[PDB]
Amino acid sequence: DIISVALKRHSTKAFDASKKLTPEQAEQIKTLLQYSPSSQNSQPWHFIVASTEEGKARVAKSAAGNYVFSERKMLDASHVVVFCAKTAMDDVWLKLVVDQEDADGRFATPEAKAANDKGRKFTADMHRKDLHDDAEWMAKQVYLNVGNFLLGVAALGLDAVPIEGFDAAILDAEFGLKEKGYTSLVVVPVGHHSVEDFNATLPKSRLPQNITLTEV
Amino acid sequence: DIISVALKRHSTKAFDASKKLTPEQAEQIKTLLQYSPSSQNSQPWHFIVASTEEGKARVAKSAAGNYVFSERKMLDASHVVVFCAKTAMDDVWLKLVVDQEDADGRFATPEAKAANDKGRKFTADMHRKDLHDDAEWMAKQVYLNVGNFLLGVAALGLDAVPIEGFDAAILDAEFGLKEKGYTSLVVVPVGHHSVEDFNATLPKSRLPQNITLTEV
Ligand SMILES: Cc1cc2nc3c(=O)[nH]c(=O)nc-3n(C[C@H](O)[C@H](O)[C@H](O)COP(=O)(O)O)c2cc1C
Ligand SMILES: Cc1cc2nc3c(=O)[nH]c(=O)nc-3n(C[C@H](O)[C@H](O)[C@H](O)COP(=O)(O)O)c2cc1C
Repeated sequence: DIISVALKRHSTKAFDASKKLTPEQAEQIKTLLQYSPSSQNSQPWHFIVASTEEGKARVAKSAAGNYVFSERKMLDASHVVVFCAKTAMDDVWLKLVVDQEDADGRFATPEAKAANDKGRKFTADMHRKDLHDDAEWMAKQVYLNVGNFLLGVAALGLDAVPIEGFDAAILDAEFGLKEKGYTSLVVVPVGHHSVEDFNATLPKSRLPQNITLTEV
Repeated sequence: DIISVALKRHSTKAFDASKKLTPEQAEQIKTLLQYSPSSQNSQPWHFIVASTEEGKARVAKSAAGNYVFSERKMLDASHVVVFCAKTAMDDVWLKLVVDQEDADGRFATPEAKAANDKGRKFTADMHRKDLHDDAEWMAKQVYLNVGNFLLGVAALGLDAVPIEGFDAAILDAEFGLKEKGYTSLVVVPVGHHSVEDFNATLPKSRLPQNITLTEV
């Protein structure tokens, strides 16, 4: 029951480092990252999946200064996903996407492929050339991916925590992201919570719908 | 299982106007909106859930003329959700959130409540004063909610499509959002697809993980 999943999931504050994802689960989480929807299927993202001691430690360099409380979550979880956005939308990426759709069998005719490409270029250009908000627009798609991911990992019976509390400059530098064309946005440790996870037992809290939700 | 859901769900291109959500389903989609996570539990959002014909017509006004194909989808779906972000994170809202957390029993002591409020204020202030990205930060939380929602509604057996193809200035004006401190970001019609939904039977397409995903 997905509503049950949504109501029971929580942000894990402490992970049991001994409780790893199964091999299948580790593939499932990668599938969830890949299959998120995004505007124009633009998929403007890269993921770093850290599963080794060394790899997790590299990500954990970002939990410095104001962000030290994030460090243990990054080290102790089984798998840690760094969600990254492209820093600019380029035509090469646009072509990549449409060619992949063609390879996958989405276009019956050259005309259909060309109309798809034109539409995607129009939208991408509106953001980059006119609104000058392509970096934000791409970042929004990445956050959508995060939302899909958190629900999906809960539905697999896995714990996770989304983290904005990290130093993206440190994380980008550690992985050479800027030169590759990406920037780190959200870190999501995934695994199984320990008995020290005080948030596992605390009540969920949300604003009432009478504040947030209008029916018409 | 949730991976089946992720692999089978799609953006619906055409809705069967006769197929309405059940009352239970209409409550469930509200539950999904409310229970999404967000940075600091800041919940910087408002939802407009249009289920009457008049209501849906008000939302569909935003697509008139320039977003014709969008317009039809918003009219035909059972329930149409407008995802809105706050335009500023005011201290009233910060207090609302922490007081709600208190009401729900998340704090053992006044000290714990005060530390929570201080933390949230610090984050909000960093975005507003230093990063100059508070509107974007809130908008990102709203996109995360959308991601959660799309997977959740698919897992309920419902069809949907996320839509950026609408005129947010028009939608904002129609509902007086600017003065209320909100702006429209994404519209999500929800219901059941019709036989005209050509996308229901097309293969999904995503870039290969060898492009988008690095393991370490
Ligand atoms: C984008 C995002 C960033 C977050 N950053 C952090 C963080 O740095 N550290 C942390 O412990 N919790 C973090 N949280 C967890 C939130 O506090 C949490 O989602 C919210 O209080 C709702 O509780 P729940 O996730 O248990 O439903 C983050 C949440 C989101 C969605
Ligand atoms: C934020 C967002 C905005 C979108 N806007 C539109 C839109 O205005 N019209 C439309 O037909 N599809 C829209 N799409 C659907 C995407 O094209 C679709 O998600 C993508 O091609 C992946 O296909 P799937 O959703 O079937 O998995 C949007 C998707 C997202 C995530």
